[PDB]
Amino acid sequence: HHQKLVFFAEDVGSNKGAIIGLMVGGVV
Amino acid sequence: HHQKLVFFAEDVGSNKGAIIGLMVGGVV
Amino acid sequence: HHQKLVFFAEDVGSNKGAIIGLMVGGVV
Amino acid sequence: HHQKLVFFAEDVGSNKGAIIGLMVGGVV
Amino acid sequence: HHQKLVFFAEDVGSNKGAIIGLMVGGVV
Amino acid sequence: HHQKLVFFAEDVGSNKGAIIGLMVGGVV
Amino acid sequence: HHQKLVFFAEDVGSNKGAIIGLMVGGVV
Amino acid sequence: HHQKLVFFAEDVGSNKGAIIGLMVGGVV
Amino acid sequence: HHQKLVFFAEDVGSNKGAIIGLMVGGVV
Amino acid sequence: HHQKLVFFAEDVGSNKGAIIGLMVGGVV
Amino acid sequence: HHQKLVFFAEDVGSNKGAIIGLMVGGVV
Amino acid sequence: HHQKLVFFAEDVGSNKGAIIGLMVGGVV
Repeated sequence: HHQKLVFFAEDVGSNKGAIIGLMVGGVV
Repeated sequence: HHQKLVFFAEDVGSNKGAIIGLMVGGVV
Repeated sequence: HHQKLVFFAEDVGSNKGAIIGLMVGGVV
Repeated sequence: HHQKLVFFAEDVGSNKGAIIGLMVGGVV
Repeated sequence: HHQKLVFFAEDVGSNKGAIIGLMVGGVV
Repeated sequence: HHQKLVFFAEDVGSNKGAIIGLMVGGVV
Repeated sequence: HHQKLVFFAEDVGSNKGAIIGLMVGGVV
Repeated sequence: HHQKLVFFAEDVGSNKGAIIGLMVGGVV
Repeated sequence: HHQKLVFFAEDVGSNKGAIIGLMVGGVV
Repeated sequence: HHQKLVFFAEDVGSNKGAIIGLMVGGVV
Repeated sequence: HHQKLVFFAEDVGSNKGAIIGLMVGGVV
Repeated sequence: HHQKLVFFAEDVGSNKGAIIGLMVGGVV
């Protein structure tokens, strides 16, 4: 009577990069 | 009576790149 | 009485690239 | 010689709700 | 010599709802 | 010498609802 | 010679809700 | 009494490229 | 010769809610 | 020759709520 | 009467990169 | 009557990189 269950989940809502807000520059 | 279940999920709603908001530049 | 179920899902609503908002430039 | 510039951006790549990965249940 | 510029952007690539991956249930 | 420019953009590539991947159920 | 610039950005890549990974239950 | 079920899903509502909002430039 | 610049940014990559990893329960 | 600059930023990458890792329960 | 269950979850809502708020520069 | 359960979770809401707030520079 063998029985095995496997439940796996990965990479949900993650950020290992860059979320930047505002960038501005130049003579004014 | 062998029995196996496997449930897997991956890459759901994730961002490892860049979400930028505003970019502006130049003489004014 | 062998039995196997496999459920898999991938790449749902994810962004590893760039969602940019506004880009502006040039002399004014 | 009046001059005004306004730059605004909002709601870019954001999640205040729920990104869920896997949901499973029931007798097995 | 009046001058006005206005730049606005909104709701770009955003999710305040639910991105779900897999849903499963029932007797097996 | 009056001058006005207005640039507006809205609702581009956004999801405040539900992107679901797989749904399964029932006796098996 | 009046001059005003205003740059604003808001809600970029944020989550004040719930990102859940795996949910499982039921008799097994 | 062999029995196998396989359920697979992929690439649903995802963006690994760029959703941009507004782009503007040039002398004004 | 009046001159004013204002730069503002808000709510970038923040979580005042709950990021949960795994949830499991039920008789086994 | 009046001149004023204002730079403001708020709520960047913060969590005043709960990031939980694993939750498990039930008879086994 | 063998029985095994395995539940795994990974990379949920994490940031090992850079969430920046405002960036500004240039002569003014 | 062998029985084994394994529950694992990893990388949930963590930041080993840099969350910066405001960056500004240049002659003014």
